[PDB]
Amino acid sequence: MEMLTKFESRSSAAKGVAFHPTQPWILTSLHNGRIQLWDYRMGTLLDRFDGHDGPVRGIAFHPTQPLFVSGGDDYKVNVWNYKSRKLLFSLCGHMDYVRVCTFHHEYPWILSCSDDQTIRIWNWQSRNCIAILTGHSHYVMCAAFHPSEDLIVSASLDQTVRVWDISGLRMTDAIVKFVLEGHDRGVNWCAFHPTLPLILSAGDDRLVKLWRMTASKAWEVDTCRGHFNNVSCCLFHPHQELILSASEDKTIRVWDLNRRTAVQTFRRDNDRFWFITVHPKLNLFAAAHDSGVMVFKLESAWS
Repeated sequence: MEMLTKFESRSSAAKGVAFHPTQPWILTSLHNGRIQLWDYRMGTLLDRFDGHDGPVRGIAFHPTQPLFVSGGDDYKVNVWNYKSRKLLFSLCGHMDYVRVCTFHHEYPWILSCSDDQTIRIWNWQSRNCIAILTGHSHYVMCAAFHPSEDLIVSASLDQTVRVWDISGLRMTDAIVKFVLEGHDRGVNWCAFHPTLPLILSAGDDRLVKLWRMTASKAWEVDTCRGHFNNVSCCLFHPHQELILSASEDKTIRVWDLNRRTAVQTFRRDNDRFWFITVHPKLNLFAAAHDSGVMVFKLESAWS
């Protein structure tokens, strides 16, 4: 495959990137504590947001509201209105670095996870913490809402990937359903497939593991082997049978979803990769690395 780069930013190390679902924008959250809002079709910096001290690793748009949420090493989860350009409020409660923060697609909820070993669910309408998910015995490096079920998946340096049942909170509020074992070192990332009952996880063991799950059970399907340093991030290609991973070995790797064989490796000479994301509708990906952010299309070779 080939990488068609549509936009690159040169900046302090990027930790997070978020695609706007309808506008041609990305938010970037940087090691220096700043959040950039870019138009990647025009190549223009639309806005800058100062609300954190230290790196900002969590960043996400609300799918419909004029909001985005940021999470920082200063423990704060900040909710912003990007139309009025105001910091609406800070959700305090986490006692260590925040690694991820996202909005739910239906309920007025924010999800965050932290080095303090907890996942927190907040109601951004009431500004209250409505659930604290405990059980992990080390940093929770990632957590994600399921796109169609009342489930959360989380990844921790305790070497486990947890799938939680949050049906109770939707109506005990949260109960661990699966404690997935298999990674031999800490797990840095976890992801759901947008329509298939699959889970991706990636960790310091250099492995990207593919899991499948039913309502009653789960199993490891296979492992993508090849990265030669910590894997920072992984995701499903939404519109193709492909897996993508990003690693401190300075590569983004594309893998066959059906066979978990290597399809294509992209390298950067000097930049470790910290994060990758995909647009919910378009063949559009973003990667965050030591020197900034890149937005690109993934195309078949000599297309």
